Amino acid sequence: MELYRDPSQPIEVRVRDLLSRMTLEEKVAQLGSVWGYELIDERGKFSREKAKELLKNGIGQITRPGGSTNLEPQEAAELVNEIQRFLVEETRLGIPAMIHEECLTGYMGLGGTNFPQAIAMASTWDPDLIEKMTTAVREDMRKIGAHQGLAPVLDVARDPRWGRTEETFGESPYLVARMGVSYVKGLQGEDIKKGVVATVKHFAGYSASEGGKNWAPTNIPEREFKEVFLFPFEAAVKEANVLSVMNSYSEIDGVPCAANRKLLTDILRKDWGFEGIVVSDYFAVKVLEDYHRIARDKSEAARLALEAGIDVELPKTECYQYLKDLVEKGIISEALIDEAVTRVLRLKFMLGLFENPYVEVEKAKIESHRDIALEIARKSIILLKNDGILPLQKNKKVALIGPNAGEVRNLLGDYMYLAHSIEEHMKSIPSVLDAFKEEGIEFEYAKGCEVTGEDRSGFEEAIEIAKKSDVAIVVVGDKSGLTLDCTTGESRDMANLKLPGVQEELVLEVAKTGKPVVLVLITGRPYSLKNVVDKVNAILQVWLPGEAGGRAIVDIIYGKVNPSGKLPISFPRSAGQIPVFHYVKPSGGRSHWHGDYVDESTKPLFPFGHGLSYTKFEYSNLRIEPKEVPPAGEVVIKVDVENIGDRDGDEVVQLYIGREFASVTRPVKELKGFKRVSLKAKEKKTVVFRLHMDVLAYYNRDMKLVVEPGEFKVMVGSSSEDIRLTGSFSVVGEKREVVGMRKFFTEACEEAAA
Amino acid sequence: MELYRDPSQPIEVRVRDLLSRMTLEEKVAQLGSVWGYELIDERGKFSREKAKELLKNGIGQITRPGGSTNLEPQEAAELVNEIQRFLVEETRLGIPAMIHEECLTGYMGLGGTNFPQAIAMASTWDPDLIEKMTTAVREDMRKIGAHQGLAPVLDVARDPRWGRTEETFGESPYLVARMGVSYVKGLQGEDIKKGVVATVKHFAGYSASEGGKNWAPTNIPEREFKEVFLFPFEAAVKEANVLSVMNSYSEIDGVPCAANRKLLTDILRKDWGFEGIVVSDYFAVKVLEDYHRIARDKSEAARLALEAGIDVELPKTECYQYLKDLVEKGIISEALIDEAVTRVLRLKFMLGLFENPYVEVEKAKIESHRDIALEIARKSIILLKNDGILPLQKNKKVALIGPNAGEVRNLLGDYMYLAHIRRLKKSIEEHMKSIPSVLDAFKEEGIEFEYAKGCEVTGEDRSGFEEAIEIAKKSDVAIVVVGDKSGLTLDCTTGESRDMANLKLPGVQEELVLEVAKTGKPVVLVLITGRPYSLKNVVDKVNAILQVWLPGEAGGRAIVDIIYGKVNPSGKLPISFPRSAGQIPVFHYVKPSGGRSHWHGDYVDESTKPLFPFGHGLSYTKFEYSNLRIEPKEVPPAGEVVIKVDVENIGDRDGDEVVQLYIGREFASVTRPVKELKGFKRVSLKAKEKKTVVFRLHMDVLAYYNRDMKLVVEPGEFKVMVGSSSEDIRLTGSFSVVGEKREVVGMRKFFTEACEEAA
Repeated sequence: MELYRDPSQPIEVRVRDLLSRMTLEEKVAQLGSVWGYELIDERGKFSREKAKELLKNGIGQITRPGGSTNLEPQEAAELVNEIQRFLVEETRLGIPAMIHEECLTGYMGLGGTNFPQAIAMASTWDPDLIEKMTTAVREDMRKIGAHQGLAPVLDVARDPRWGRTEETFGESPYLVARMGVSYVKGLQGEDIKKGVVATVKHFAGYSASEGGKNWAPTNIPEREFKEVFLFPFEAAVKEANVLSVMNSYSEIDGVPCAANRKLLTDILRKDWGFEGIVVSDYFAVKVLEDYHRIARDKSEAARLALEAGIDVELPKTECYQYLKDLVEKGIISEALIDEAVTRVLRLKFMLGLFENPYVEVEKAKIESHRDIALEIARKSIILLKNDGILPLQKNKKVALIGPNAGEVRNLLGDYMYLAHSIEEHMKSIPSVLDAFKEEGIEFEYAKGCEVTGEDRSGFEEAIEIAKKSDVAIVVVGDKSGLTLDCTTGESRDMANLKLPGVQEELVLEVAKTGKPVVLVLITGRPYSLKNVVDKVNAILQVWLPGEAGGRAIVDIIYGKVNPSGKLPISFPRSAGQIPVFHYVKPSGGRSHWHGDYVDESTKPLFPFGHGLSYTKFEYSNLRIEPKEVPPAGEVVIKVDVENIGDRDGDEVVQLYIGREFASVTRPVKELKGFKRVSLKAKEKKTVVFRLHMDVLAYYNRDMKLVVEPGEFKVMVGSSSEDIRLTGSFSVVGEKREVVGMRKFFTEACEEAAA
Repeated sequence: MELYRDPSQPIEVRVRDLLSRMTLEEKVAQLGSVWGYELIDERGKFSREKAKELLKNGIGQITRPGGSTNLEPQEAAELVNEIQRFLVEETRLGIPAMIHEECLTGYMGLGGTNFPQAIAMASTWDPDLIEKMTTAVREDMRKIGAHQGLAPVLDVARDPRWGRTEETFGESPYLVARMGVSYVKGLQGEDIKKGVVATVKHFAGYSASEGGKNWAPTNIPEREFKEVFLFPFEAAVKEANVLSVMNSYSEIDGVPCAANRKLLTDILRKDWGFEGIVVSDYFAVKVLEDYHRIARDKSEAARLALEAGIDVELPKTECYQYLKDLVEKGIISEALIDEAVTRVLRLKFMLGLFENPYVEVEKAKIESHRDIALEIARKSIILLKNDGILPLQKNKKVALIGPNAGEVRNLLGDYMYLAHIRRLKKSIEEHMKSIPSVLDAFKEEGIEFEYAKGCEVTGEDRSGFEEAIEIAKKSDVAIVVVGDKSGLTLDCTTGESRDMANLKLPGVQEELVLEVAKTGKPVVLVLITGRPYSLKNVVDKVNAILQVWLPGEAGGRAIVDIIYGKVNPSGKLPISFPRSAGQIPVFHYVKPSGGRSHWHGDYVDESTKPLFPFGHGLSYTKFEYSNLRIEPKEVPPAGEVVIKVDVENIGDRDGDEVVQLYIGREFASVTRPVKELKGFKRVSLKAKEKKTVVFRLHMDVLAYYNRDMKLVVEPGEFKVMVGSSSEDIRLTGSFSVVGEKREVVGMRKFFTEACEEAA
């Protein structure tokens, strides 16, 4: 028994033994991939004939054996078992494949639950719930033989033009990092042999493209890059031990991320100690030639990507096959191949693949997680505005109007399988209309208009039913996806941030009837609401929700659920205001010296952290101890919060920290902690934040990470603008350079109030 | 005779001698300033009583003795002579002051010509004409005893929301640098004793604020910062020997420019060898405390600014007085003071101020340069669109409509004296009366027209629309003149502090254009503006469009000359015109991944292309390009290529064409612009005349920063594109650089040499 086959030997010994036995061809095959669909016949069964060509020298990964084949879970598991058997039994060394799938919003294939989008996950401000979600995704994926999920997205989004906004956790490095670490922890085990490799993406800066345009340059200076864009990735690497990273398609200031050794190696591996695999975004290696025009041919693209630190070329081997020729012609050293192969093999051994690469098909049926999806949807919906009309009385006659009220497709996000037997599977998802029926509401429905186009012919019918109702509920927003008819999603960037089509005019026409209007936004991004805000009575933001969307919206409208979502991204008044974010410097978020633009406020229409409730929360009794702390000390901040209203509800208590008179300019306020707290009517609790000085560190003039003596402002409240209590503490002592491992997060919890 | 007083000694000897004799208080006074208005009585005469307090220890600079006092030229000269006499005769060491004024668009004071705005200057693509202009400004300034002008602005503008767009030379580092060097050369001349110190500003990045908002952070990464923002300053420092630099009010990535030694010293003085003075933007030192919140008090602000490399605090001593206490308390070393004082004294000696600090008041009358202003205005106006209606026949009845057709005030830019400054109220009104209106230009041309204001520049009032529609209905053609009021106050729509988020024409001007168009009459739209506006809703509804960047006193005549074809328009856009705000930024020199959304190309709701591209401008004639030659076809990495094209005026009218050279590069070690402006030549062509345009392009001009941040020329192919705009490319070809990668070290060429030969 060769050492590499022996499970009693340490992983490093198995790796070295395997590597020593491999040919150059075999090594290079471990750095590539093949699509699931390329390995099946027309009946969706594994094809040995195709495998003999594509897998004869082994393979790094199979791309989306469920997601790209439209197979049901048991049939996907059977395909995966057969691929694995061919590798284990019909190749010289018997190295098994790693399988990856998309899974941002749940496993992206037939049979998987469609959870609400990432931006909705962030809107819950509930990291534990997100960990529970990915723990369930982990089980789904392992059932079908998948080992790696391409999620989560840790890009920090402050540009709502960008069509991938919906896939992020919003604008706050702190919130994005906190949600990201929980997301990763749920997917990955403690022991990865029993979990799923998480893939943080897109490293790094991809959400800050020129003009919000997909793949356009992301030109970010160093301090901002470290504190805003890299921070969530750093936390995922160091605190959550994430095992995969995927690169950004964009260039930073002249260098494409896929060709950048300073980013993918010097920061990620050298500075941070990342030990897992870097996988390319799909075709990211090839487009070094085709799009960026910095590689003359496929073999130069391969060289740049391998040197940069990309281990596996996805979704199919294209350039990496030429790594063989580059070694044979003495252009690159085989040692650099060996380094990448080591990282791939290490992970395959840790996943348990050499001991057992198969799954039990009989157990491969994926269970529904509608319960988890519905809890996220209920906690994610945000009440942006309410003059008092909500919650509605069940006896009011409703005119239900708009394209998103009637079309189940438009509840789905860009990486939800049914968006991208299709029609048949779609039929299974509850509509908004269905939720109104089951609630027993008396209503009529008029579509009003389409999501896109200029056709106003449906307006008359919508106006007519509004005139005969007590209240109009107007449901507008996006179709999310990858094609030209979609208004949001990857590749669907929106310059002007107006609701698509004539939906805004539809809202205004309905409002002109003088009936009360509840505006329901089912969207992937913030839209400019400047022209409608004062014309409607209430506004609900529903980030593209699960299969669970309809029920949650209706539950909230009628007050069976008290809304508790808070914005994880600022809502701009208009596109020309971009960007707006809560953590501006003293000179940011304003024009000097008149404050405002000529034609526009510099304040967002709704700020970060905003979200209303059907009850009222009263904050009191701020304590901050001790008042003076040394530069690696800890401060304990306590506030009492009481539900003083008549309905039970959750409040998201938010901690902002401000600093002046540092050696560099600092945010007037930035989010540094938060806690979702449940409060029954008249219940009072204490929220405790334990804030280590490590969490407040920032980069100084010399690019060192420091804590400087001085005063920090503490602001606790219900949004970044609705601050309820303020105080301060001092750091006392000599400037400290923060070296090596440090804390990233405030620890937040609840105690009984006095 | 002390050495410092002796003109036979070298300046370095005089400086060292003077420095050795000064007290700490005297040294610190040379690093400060005093407003002109603080030194006068009620009648605008020099006040000894005030001087005894403010000037007793001498002073670095007097801020705007003309611009801040509302004095006429001769009276300003007299004030300056008295200030100088007090310093020379009544202070211990007799050190004279340096006087500065604003002068972007000409000396900013009573009596000075108001030249068209910087963005209009750039639109001429005529560097020689701008040099002629500043040579005239030089004479004006020296006549009143001013030694330094706070200009030019070398900020590269790609964000039209920003209210100071009008003060820039546009989006192109190359064009900005080329105009900047000519500007500086004209103001300074060869011997500064006979010239005026130019002040390049605002160093650096100030035009790229977050959201286009004045003073907001300018977060620019290193390669882009070097190739885009620093490049024009580098050329001004090294090729034009500029003698002053002013800092930016903004922070770059956490560090305010006024507190940034790596910028104001390490780049500017160490890397580039700048030897002149750094002056603060006004109050830039104090607001390190008040605005950026990185200095705890005025003495800490002073320390940060002096350490960064600011030599003179403007516009008045406020923080720099505490440098005395900082030395006495042993917080900073007097040697650091001496270093800044040396720079100031050196320049005072070079300006000849120790030999003769006075001017002849009898000769201080400033002459009008209307002739030069009118030549700039005629070359700067851009024909954006013309279906054939222009030029008009003089026999057509004209409906002249719009707020900018009737209001002389709205022709003026933010740093033109009669706008900037707004007893004084009465004087401004009087002086305003002198400037020809657009209405006046139509009268003097003898056109038959009626005028209706139509609407105001700001507000929602549509009362005037009926009158305007009615005169349009009874006319042959409607000429609708809309746009900005430029200035510093809330009623202004553009200018410093007046940033515009959504790029819609101010007020209801857009609706006025659309209402006029609905009459079915032919419409000529005239934009008198400081920035690109979104024309997406009007472009297809009007027959012709003229962009008139705020033209100052010559605007009326130039507009009418162009409308009637007495002048053939020849201006070209120096900045892209976006379709809408949400498209920002759009610029011609995007990387292969820039200026598009992958993979559908466009936004969902909008093209990714600008409405009008960089370099765009139409003519009343047609130009035909032929016979591109590129020699040699292979060049070593410090070699030189010669590019020739023939251009023939094939139409019926004489006209100037601006021939533009774009260079593209792929397969470098970093991504490069698909095309970028690297040369240009305004060429005059009579009808049926043909000439050859020659570009001599040294490889130095093409250098860029590689992965390791070294300036290089790499072997490979460069694409040559010659045309009439950045989109209207007429001829393309290429050449190769052959040999080993070259690191471009030390001095290098910045500019293509362009000229004409006989075809």
